[PDB]
Amino acid sequence: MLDPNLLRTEPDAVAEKLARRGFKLDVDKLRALEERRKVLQVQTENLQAERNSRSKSIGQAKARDIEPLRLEVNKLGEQLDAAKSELETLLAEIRDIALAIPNIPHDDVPVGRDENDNVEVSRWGTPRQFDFEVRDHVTLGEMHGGLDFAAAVKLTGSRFVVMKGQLARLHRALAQFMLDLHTEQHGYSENYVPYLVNQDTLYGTGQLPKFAGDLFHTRPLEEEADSSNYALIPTAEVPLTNLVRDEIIDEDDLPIKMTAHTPCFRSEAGSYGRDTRGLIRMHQFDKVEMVQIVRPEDSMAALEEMTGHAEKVLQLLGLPYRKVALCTGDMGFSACKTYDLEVWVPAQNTYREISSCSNVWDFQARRMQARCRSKSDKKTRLVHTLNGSGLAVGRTLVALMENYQQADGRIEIPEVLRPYMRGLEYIG
Amino acid sequence: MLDPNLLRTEPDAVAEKLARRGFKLDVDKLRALEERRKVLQVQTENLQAERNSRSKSIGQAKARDIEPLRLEVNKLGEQLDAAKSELETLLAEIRDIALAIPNIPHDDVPVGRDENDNVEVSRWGTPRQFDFEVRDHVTLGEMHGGLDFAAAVKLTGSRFVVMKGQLARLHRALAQFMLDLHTEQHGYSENYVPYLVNQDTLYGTGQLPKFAGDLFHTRPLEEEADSSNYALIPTAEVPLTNLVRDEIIDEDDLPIKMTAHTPCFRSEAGSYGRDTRGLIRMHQFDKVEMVQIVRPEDSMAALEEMTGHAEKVLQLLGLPYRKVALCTGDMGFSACKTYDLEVWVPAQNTYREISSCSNVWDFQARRMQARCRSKSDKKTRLVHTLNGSGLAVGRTLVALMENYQQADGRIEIPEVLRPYMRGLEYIG
Ligand SMILES: N[C@@H](CO)C(=O)NS(=O)(=O)OC[C@H]1O[C@@H](n2ccc(=O)[nH]c2=O)[C@H](O)[C@@H]1O
Ligand SMILES: N[C@@H](CO)C(=O)NS(=O)(=O)OC[C@H]1O[C@@H](n2ccc(=O)[nH]c2=O)[C@H](O)[C@@H]1O
Ligand SMILES: [Ca+2]
Ligand SMILES: [Ca+2]
Ligand SMILES: [Ca+2]
Ligand SMILES: [Ca+2]
Ligand SMILES: [Ca+2]
Ligand SMILES: [Ca+2]
Repeated sequence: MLDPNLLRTEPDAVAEKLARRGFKLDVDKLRALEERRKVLQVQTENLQAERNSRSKSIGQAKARDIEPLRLEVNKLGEQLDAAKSELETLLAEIRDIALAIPNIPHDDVPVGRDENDNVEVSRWGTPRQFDFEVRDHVTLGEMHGGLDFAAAVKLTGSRFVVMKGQLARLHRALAQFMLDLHTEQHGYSENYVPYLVNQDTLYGTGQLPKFAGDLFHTRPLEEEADSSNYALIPTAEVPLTNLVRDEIIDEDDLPIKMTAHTPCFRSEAGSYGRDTRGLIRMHQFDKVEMVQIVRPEDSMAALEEMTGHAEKVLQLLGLPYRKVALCTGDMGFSACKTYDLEVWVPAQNTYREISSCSNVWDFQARRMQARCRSKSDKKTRLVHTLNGSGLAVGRTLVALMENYQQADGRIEIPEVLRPYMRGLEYIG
Repeated sequence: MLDPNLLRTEPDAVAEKLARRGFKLDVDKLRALEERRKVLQVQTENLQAERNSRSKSIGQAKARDIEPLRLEVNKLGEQLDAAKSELETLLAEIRDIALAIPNIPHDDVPVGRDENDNVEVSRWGTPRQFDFEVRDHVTLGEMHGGLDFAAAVKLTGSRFVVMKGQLARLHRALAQFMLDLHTEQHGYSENYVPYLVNQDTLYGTGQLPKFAGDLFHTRPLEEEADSSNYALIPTAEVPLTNLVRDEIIDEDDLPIKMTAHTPCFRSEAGSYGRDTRGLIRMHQFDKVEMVQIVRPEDSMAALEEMTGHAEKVLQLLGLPYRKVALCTGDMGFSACKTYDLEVWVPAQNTYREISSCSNVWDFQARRMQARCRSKSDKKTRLVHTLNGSGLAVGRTLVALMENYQQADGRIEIPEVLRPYMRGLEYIG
């Protein structure tokens, strides 16, 4: 959610910044709705005052006929309820516009139309030269009998996988290593979170109202018919960021650094034809998430810190990658600034996204009413939120299998993972 | 699913065994439906033969007027379709009865009406005598700030939890230890499975048709409108057992021993008032599952082996427990024989179920069409399936926290878990 006072004092300036994302702000409709709102608001508050006054006239006349007065109060009560209902409809209409507005891109963000306009910031490692024909992770998984897409189609449907044996163990070892790295070395606190969340949570991090169709929704439970309209989490960012919803945090307690390993459930729109085979785009994928809750003046430094934390995973695993600054046209809804880490994928002869690290500024904090305060301060302010993959576990497995494959199809276990695999050097 | 030939040759004998579970088999309705079925089946097959014959008469007369013949064939085609539809309705009616029938209890199972009739088989360990007032895991979790039910109500709703910090780490350490024990010592193969499954899978393990209301169901996806009616898994038993659906396994490849660590999603009926506070009964809980696919003559020995595997977790963790043989009236739908392991819960002054180990016999194998064959054999036979918790992770955490609590509220880390906690002796 953008600052509503900033959508009042500077609507054309806000529209200019948003146009860089390729978003057209309906400034004229917002202005016409706001003008009709001020009219209904005065009319409504005048009715609230006179109803309040007429009811007080009854209560005091009861001590000293209360029938002509009780009739008037009920007529006014009906008029106020109608005016309040008419007002609420207009407020819901303003909300539909306001809550579909993406975040204002920060001045640090390069201007661009799409991903082909993204700026490379750095590159680490050298992609391996092979002495044989590179096999993809799908072929390698079939050779080991460890990645089974057919068994998952039978169990569920498309865009699911069954991992069996040592390759399943390796996937677990990756998540164990990532969580240990962030909690032991990077100052993050571990969390076990719910994988089903409510509407409030989804509005809080921006999945609602605009991206309902990208989620798996659950039907309400018989015993909880009016309080169980849930959706599966598309990322641990959703439950983790919402832990500070409706909180006033003492500034001394900031930064709040949280991590979680969860499955992620998505039904991303128009992906039909893009990455048809393999683990890159799945309905269910594991991800180790890093979330930061910080003071407004520390969010830019926190973005560099958190990106470095994701980079460390790739570096320790010896996976070559490139760090990319996303342009205005390729950023996610909530982000004001994003870096994507793209890992070398040998069978694809390119770098593929494995992490997205964002500074959300106060956009989610505004929706969640998440604020901070120094103990002295007469006023509170909205916190800044940040999130980043450290990393997407299935995509790490893709990268690991392909970069560490041997001529016979054996998978060399990266050195840092060997303590997580009982010192095993190779799978196969 | 029970053997349909056994529901024909011995319906009163099957009814007698089922009455011990407190299930009344409608033998009279099953007989009346079966008699009407034989009538419609003869009528239908006679129509299939004559339609087939009349169509062949056209094709051969076309070489040597095909209009009076094509008219007759279309009239017969309409009659056959009607008869086939009438027959299918009766088959669906027989299925509704047949698929709601629980498994026949094995003769080893003691006769009883409910859980108060269950027989204790063994007891291991001595419940700890405390020098202070025992705190429950909910109080201990609040003291450590590690178990937060309020944050989960805010994120989702009731019967969810947020675990924070060292207690979240401990929960992860429990699952890591259980998986390592079963894959390293007990001969199980690790699996990463889907947490969303289809109708076929749910019918395969017996959740459908009778227990639909105990599941979280997802609404179909826009891009997969006719093939995405899924439900969240209530146990890894559902995807794991279904991996052998429509398979003929070479008997030399048996036993197939699989393990998986997954969240489990349930909305169990009439639980309102039972275990209102804490981790014992949750909508989302982690569980390390053991599944065995075996030859029909080895399932009874496999049940003892698998129960011993679950017992080993409790023994290594130094958690006192009791092993209980469930009576006919307390067994789950699919089971023919079950042992429950009940762990000592100090704040409750009793043993609480932490594992349920069952021999399913051929009940799921029949629904899944999962069979085995010796390479010589002219005939295949249905495999036997077994499943057992090793263990329910949240309930292990309840037991661990309560049995290992110190006077100040610190949690002593069990010796076997310390390598999983970087040698940490105590939390706090
Ligand atoms: N909370 C933030 C940061 O993690 C977030 O979710 N951003 S993201 O870019 O949508 O997703 C975070 C990461 O998840 C992976 N991913 C995505 C889709 C898919 O089908 N499979 C994947 O493995 C991608 O590598 C991506 O960089
Ligand atoms: N597949 C088989 C064997 O694991 C099965 O699911 N059996 S069971 O008894 O339904 O569930 C297996 C185990 O799951 C735990 N449980 C159950 C309900 C709940 O709300 N929370 C829990 O922790 C119980 O301790 C139980 O022994
Ligand atoms: Ca501090
Ligand atoms: Ca992106
Ligand atoms: Ca974001
Ligand atoms: Ca063998
Ligand atoms: Ca039971
Ligand atoms: Ca069972």
